[PDB]
Amino acid sequence: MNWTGLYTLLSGVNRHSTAIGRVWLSVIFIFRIMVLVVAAESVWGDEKSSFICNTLQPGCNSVCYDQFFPISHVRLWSLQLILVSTPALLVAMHVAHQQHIEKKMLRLRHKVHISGTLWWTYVISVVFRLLFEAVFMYVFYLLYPGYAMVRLVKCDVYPCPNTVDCFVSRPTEKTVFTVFMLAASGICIILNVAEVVYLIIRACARR
Amino acid sequence: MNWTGLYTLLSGVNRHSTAIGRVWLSVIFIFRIMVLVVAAESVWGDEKSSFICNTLQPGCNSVCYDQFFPISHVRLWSLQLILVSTPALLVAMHVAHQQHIEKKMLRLRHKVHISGTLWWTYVISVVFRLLFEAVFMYVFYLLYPGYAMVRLVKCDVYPCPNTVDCFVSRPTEKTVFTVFMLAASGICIILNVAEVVYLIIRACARR
Amino acid sequence: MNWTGLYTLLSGVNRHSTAIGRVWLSVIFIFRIMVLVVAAESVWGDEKSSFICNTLQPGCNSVCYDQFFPISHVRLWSLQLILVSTPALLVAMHVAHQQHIEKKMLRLRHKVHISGTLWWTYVISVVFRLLFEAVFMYVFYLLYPGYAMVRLVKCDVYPCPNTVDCFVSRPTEKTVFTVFMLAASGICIILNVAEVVYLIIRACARR
Amino acid sequence: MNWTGLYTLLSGVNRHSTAIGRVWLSVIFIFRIMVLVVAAESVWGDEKSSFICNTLQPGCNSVCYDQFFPISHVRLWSLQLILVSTPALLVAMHVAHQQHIEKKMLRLRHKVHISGTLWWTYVISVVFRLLFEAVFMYVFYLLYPGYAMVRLVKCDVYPCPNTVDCFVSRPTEKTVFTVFMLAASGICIILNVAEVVYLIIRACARR
Amino acid sequence: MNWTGLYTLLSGVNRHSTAIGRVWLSVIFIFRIMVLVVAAESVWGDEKSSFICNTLQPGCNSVCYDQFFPISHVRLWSLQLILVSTPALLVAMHVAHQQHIEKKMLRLRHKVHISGTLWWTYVISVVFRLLFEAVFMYVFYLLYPGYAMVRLVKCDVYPCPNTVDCFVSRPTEKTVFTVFMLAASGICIILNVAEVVYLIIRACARR
Amino acid sequence: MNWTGLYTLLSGVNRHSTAIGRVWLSVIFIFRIMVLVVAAESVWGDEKSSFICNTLQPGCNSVCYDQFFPISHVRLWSLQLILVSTPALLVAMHVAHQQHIEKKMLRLRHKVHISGTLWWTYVISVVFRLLFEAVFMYVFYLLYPGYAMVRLVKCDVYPCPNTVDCFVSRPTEKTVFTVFMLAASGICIILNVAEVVYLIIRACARR
Ligand SMILES: CC(C)CCC[C@@H](C)[C@H]1CC[C@H]2[C@@H]3CC=C4C[C@@H](O)CC[C@]4(C)[C@H]3CC[C@]12C
Ligand SMILES: CC(C)CCC[C@@H](C)[C@H]1CC[C@H]2[C@@H]3CC=C4C[C@@H](O)CC[C@]4(C)[C@H]3CC[C@]12C
Ligand SMILES: CC(C)CCC[C@@H](C)[C@H]1CC[C@H]2[C@@H]3CC=C4C[C@@H](O)CC[C@]4(C)[C@H]3CC[C@]12C
Ligand SMILES: CC(C)CCC[C@@H](C)[C@H]1CC[C@H]2[C@@H]3CC=C4C[C@@H](O)CC[C@]4(C)[C@H]3CC[C@]12C
Ligand SMILES: CC(C)CCC[C@@H](C)[C@H]1CC[C@H]2[C@@H]3CC=C4C[C@@H](O)CC[C@]4(C)[C@H]3CC[C@]12C
Ligand SMILES: CC(C)CCC[C@@H](C)[C@H]1CC[C@H]2[C@@H]3CC=C4C[C@@H](O)CC[C@]4(C)[C@H]3CC[C@]12C
Repeated sequence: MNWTGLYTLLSGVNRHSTAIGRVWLSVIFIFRIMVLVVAAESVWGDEKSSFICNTLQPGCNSVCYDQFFPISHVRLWSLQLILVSTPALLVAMHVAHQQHIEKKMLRLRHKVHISGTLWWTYVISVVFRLLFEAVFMYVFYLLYPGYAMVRLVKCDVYPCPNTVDCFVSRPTEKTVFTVFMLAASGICIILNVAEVVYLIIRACARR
Repeated sequence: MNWTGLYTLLSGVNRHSTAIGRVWLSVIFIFRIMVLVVAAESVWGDEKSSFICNTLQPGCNSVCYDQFFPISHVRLWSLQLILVSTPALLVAMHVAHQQHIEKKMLRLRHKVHISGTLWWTYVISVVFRLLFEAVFMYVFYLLYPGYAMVRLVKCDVYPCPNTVDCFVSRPTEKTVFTVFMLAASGICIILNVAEVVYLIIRACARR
Repeated sequence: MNWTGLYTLLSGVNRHSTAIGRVWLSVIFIFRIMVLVVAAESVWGDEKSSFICNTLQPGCNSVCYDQFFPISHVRLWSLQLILVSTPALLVAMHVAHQQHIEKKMLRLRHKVHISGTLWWTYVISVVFRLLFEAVFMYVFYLLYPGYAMVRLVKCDVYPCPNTVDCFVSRPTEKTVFTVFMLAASGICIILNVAEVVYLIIRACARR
Repeated sequence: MNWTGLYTLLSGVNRHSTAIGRVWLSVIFIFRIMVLVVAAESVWGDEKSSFICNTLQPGCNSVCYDQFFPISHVRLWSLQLILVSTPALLVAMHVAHQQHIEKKMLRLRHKVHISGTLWWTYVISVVFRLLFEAVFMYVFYLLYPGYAMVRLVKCDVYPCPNTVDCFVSRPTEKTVFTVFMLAASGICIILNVAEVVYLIIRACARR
Repeated sequence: MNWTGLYTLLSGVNRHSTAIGRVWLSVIFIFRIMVLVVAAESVWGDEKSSFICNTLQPGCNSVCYDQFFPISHVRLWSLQLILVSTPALLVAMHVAHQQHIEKKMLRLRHKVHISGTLWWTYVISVVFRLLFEAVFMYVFYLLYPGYAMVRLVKCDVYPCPNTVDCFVSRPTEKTVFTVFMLAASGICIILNVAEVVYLIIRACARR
Repeated sequence: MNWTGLYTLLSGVNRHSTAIGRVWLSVIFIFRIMVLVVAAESVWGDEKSSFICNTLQPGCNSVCYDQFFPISHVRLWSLQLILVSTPALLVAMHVAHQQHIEKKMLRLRHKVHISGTLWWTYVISVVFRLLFEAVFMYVFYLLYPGYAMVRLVKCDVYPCPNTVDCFVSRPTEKTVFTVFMLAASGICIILNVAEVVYLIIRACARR
């Protein structure tokens, strides 16, 4: 893996993307992937043996975990990663498609129109990224208000004969990784905002 | 991995495929693969320890799960993924075969016939994709009517001494991933419909 | 991975192989590998915790499973996959060897003899594939008469104090994958038959 | 993997980095990654079955481990690895970005300014690495004062009916790997200090 | 992976190796690796839960398994694979070393001596392979006289209070894979014998 | 993977290394890596369920294992592998660095000095390898005097109510792999000694 090719792959071979979206948010993307890989590997390993409920009747532990964790933190971040990777995947496919069409048309001004539609597609791609990041911020906030994961919980569900206390295995560890995910996502959000406004002022300065 | 080569691999080196089948449905295919990988990795992990039945006599839990889940969601999606990947795999092999035959014949108009049969093969390839997607829609509908997975079930099978209640571990989580699969498959269906009608009107406009 | 190189690898760089053996049976081979990978990954996972026997005395479950499943379905398919991959592996090594010998001899008609022996080697390679496929059809038939895997079994072995009932975890799921394996193998068989007769009529038409 | 390309990837294609930061601290980085991989693979495997508490009431073992190990050693080292990898990742993206901008501008003195800003960015990159390493030194010190991991601990938490004794599985083994991590991090720190002072005296000698 | 390069890698870039050692025994080597991978993956999985002893006192099962299986079948085959791979690894390094020395000397008859010593090194390489294969045949014979693995065993060791009966999980399955290993190793042996005699008669015909 | 490039990677692109250090000890290094991979994969799998103690009170088994196995055999070999890989890693980085410096200086006798310092660096690299190998020989000797691993042990630690007997799962198997590691390390030691004396007599013959 060479750095020039790796940067070429991460940048989505887009010429309209400036330094922020090809360097800093690319680094943020790689950092968030690495943290997610570590979290899935070790911290959130199977995420069920971590959650123990002080009970002997079967099924109470699973239903209590489901009630208090409707969507797991690591897999919510994985879905967030995929949903924010989709716009970059799409726009990279767009510029690659124009490369293929232009290469085909070479054997057989249009270039100005191609540049304009590529710019517009990239802009809405960043907008969709920002919207997806904001939606996952609100989803994470409503599911888990406190940034730090709760250590001990009280649950009383139908299979459970009475109210019981359940323990989260690594509330502090999962809190640290949650903080890194929240910080990385917030940085990605503000980088998207900077990208959007920077492109707008470039277009306004053009005219 | 470069974007030009990756697009070349995903497009199936087909010249008759237009923008929809080389860009948007390609992105949908990648998105569905990523969601399926996440679902198999974490949400549907072994899918048996997830399903607990409130009983002590052995064998009741397994048979109750088999009755209520004849085919697991994630592996049904995996079979759907393979069956819809097969037409693209086949047509890509077709155009590659014509490339090899034409390259062999170069050393030793036919090209018009090759283009015509490639167009027809690609059309029936998209038709077979659409039929496979529709069949899996009907199969998923009959096996699981409600889009949201049922949380708690009542089963009474021969090994079970009496009727017992069984709990699905993550009904909400599996519901979310089921919604994404249904939405992605529906998008793939309508993209196939658009591809079919677009090619038909192109051929009609040719004549 | 480019399509031209991937087709080149799958075709076994053989010029005497026609469209069937380089395109359709190649797709069938890939499809059977993918289904086998999925079956080993999830459906047949460790294939022992799937088989539960209603007993408490140790060793009865394992011996009952061994009696009713002398050779597991997925690993029987894996051995079938290897034994049918061996002829293609061998003939590809043959044509590669002739490439190396001809390249060595270039530095220092024989080509007609090389083409003839390559044709004969490829023919017996397809014949050996067809025989191996037929043998595994008969082996699978004798070991498992019904295509659908039995759901519940009755076993009485020496460690078992008396006759006990054992449950197969996913008889319907394993039935579906068995159907796909049987269909894929049958398609591979008839494709081999078509390849053999097609080459014979080509040679007869030559003379 | 060739040595020239691997060195090119590790050096971050930076011309202002001298021998220390491209050779010795690169080797230290690889060594720390390998030790971390081994520690996560085997020594710190799931790090929970390692920690056993002499009790039968559920939840006491997990909460006692959380209290005595707020952040696990291996994952703290993983976060340290990522946080010290981020500056090198960033500065490599910076020099790659200038390569792309200069290549784009070639088709259409600035080079002196580019060299100056690259030097400044690399300097603050090493400074941020040194600060991150020092912060993790202080974090590791406060969380775990003694370099050798404690073998046996006494915990008394609310779920635990009374004070109980818990055993760390491999205190000596984890001590050895902790010593290697501390030594490697300290070497990385002093290498960063040498890099900083060496660049400063180079700039002073320039003027 | 192209066939020409894969054959080049498997042949050990040796010009003195004829068709048998570059084609058939190469295929046998690949086949034995694939069977070993399958055996380690599934048939011999952890090979301890497979061996159950009808007892409750701990430690009797492990010591009984150790007595009746001093060296496991799959790992004995793995050691056999490595010990027979070592001569090919060594001789390939030899011919590569002569390539490097000749390339270095080009910048600055010896070639006849290089060819002669390469031939001798390859001959003793095949001899060492044959000896290693024969040794593992005798080792496997003495450890396990019968080719078919024993199904049920009687053991009485110090931890065991009295004589107990232990069950091998898959005696028939492990028998089938043992038969394939024995057949593949025997084929490799006779191929080595053919290689040795063929090279000898070539050298005698030269003089 | 081609043989020329693989040899180039293993040799550390060093011109002062003769046949022993580029061929035989390279093969020994690969052999030791393969044996270590097999040992970690299967023989030493998690190395805790292998060690069973005849007791019911929790924590006695873990502390008894820690006392009798302060450092596990496989991970001690892994640390030995890394510590002997470090000098080759370092010297390969050295020669690569001189390649980069010379390439940079080409655009802008020194070569004799570069060759001399490369020779000295390689010599001390082999010396450090030999010292590390000898240290691990002494460490392994003091931790485990007998080459064959002990089968049964007697331990009496504070958590254990009284003296108890513990069983090592595979003393014979681990003995065989220990013998291979000891033989491979000893061969690597004597190869280092031969390398050192050979280089010394070359330098003396030069002057
Ligand atoms: C603005 C920045 C962050 C854009 C970064 C682009 C990201 C989203 C792109 C760059 C490289 C891409 C990867 C390239 C190749 C593959 C292989 C495919 O089989 C699965 C998807 C996967 C793994 C892609 C996922 C999306 C990806 C990671
Ligand atoms: C219209 C769009 C979605 C077509 C996309 C083409 C898809 C179906 C094609 C593109 C690349 C293909 C992959 C290319 C190579 C391999 C390796 C082979 O050993 C298994 C199949 C596998 C993994 C192929 C599966 C089918 C595949 C994913
Ligand atoms: C007629 C058609 C189906 C022929 C298809 C050829 C098949 C049998 C060939 C094509 C590519 C081959 C693979 C190419 C490379 C390797 C790597 C080697 O280390 C193990 C075997 C393995 C994985 C081969 C197995 C056989 C293989 C899959
Ligand atoms: C001064 C020295 C230590 C600098 C060494 C540079 C390090 C920090 C650089 C060199 C190569 C880089 C790797 C190159 C490619 C990838 C793939 C990406 O998908 C995840 C990050 C990852 C794995 C990078 C992490 C950072 C990395 C390891
Ligand atoms: C006569 C025939 C069978 C010779 C076949 C040569 C065999 C023994 C050679 C060919 C390719 C070789 C492999 C090439 C590269 C590597 C990578 C290295 O990091 C571990 C060893 C390993 C995996 C080699 C093992 C030996 C090997 C498999
Ligand atoms: C004298 C002989 C034995 C020298 C052999 C050189 C050995 C020590 C060298 C040759 C190739 C090297 C590997 C090349 C690339 C990488 C990738 C990196 O991310 C981790 C280290 C790792 C895996 C290296 C470890 C050291 C290594 C194995």
